[PDB]
Amino acid sequence: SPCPGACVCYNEPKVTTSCPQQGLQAVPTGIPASSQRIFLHGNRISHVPAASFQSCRNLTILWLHSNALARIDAAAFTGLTLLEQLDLSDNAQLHVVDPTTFHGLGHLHTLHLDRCGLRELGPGLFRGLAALQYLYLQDNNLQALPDNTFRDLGNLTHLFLHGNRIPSVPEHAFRGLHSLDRLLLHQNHVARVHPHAFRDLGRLMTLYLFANNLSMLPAEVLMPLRSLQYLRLNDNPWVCDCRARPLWAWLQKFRGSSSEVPCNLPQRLADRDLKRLAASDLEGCALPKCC
Ligand SMILES: *[C@@H]1O[C@H](CO)[C@@H](O)[C@H](O)[C@H]1NC(C)=O
Ligand SMILES: *[C@@H]1O[C@H](CO)[C@@H](O)[C@H](O)[C@H]1NC(C)=O
Ligand SMILES: *[C@@H]1O[C@H](CO)[C@@H](O)[C@H](O)[C@H]1NC(C)=O
Ligand SMILES: [Cl-]
Ligand SMILES: [Cl-]
Repeated sequence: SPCPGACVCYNEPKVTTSCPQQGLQAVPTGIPASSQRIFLHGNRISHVPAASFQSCRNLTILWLHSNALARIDAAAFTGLTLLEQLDLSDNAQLHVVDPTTFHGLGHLHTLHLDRCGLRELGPGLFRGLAALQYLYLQDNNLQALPDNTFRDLGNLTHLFLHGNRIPSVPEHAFRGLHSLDRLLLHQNHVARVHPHAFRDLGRLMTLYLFANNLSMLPAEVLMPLRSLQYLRLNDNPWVCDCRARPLWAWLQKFRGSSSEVPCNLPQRLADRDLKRLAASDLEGCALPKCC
């Protein structure tokens, strides 16, 4: 009932404890348990100990973005069964989130983890988040996209993975993402995508793969994308020879909107758009399956 010194407390529209840009070193004590929204963004909170908000059982929105988060306890968010929105973004030194941290958050809808310097996504990190719809993981330091990382995210519609260093996409990286509408994998180091990586992405409408390291792409990887409407493949070292014929054939039938597919090789077809090429331009080689 009394508001912490660095905070503003009001009841409408939701019970809110707001303490942004107050130079707070840690989570302020005495936050009203009736709080539905807590805003602690813009401080210098470095650690989030266990049960830091356990008394706030009605908490649905928690902002911790733009702090100095270096360590989050695995039980930091226990008791927050009604939490819908969690923001931990803009904490470039966070590096690693404990795989148990998000467990039990069955009402979570949006999870902001953009710019957190995340080195990896540990096993079971997004386990049981069946209500999650928006997952922000851009501008981190990811080096892998392990199988079944998002297996339980059946309600996920937006997945942001751009601005990382993911080298490849394995077969079961995106298994279970039946509701996925937009998938942003641009500005990574993707050198190869498994032929069946997008098997469950039949409702996907937007796929960004530009600014990667793709020289070739099996046409079978695009086949499950029945609902695709937007595709970006530019800024990739595409090799426009015989190996590009399957991808070429698919692009000729694609009724959606695709970007340029710039040929890096051969020298003759440099920066020509692959989809705008004739079939005759795609003969001969320039190790692949057709040479
Ligand atoms: C949560 O909200 C309900 C309904 O308004 C209320 O009865 C309960 O006391 C609240 N919990 C806390 C910890 O304030
Ligand atoms: C997924 O969303 C739909 C509607 O948006 C909802 O009816 C359903 O309960 C959600 N699934 C889960 C597991 O929360
Ligand atoms: C693309 O990936 C290959 C390995 O598959 C690697 O040798 C090459 O350096 C990468 N290119 C860039 C620009 O990183
Ligand atoms: Cl400080
Ligand atoms: Cl399945």
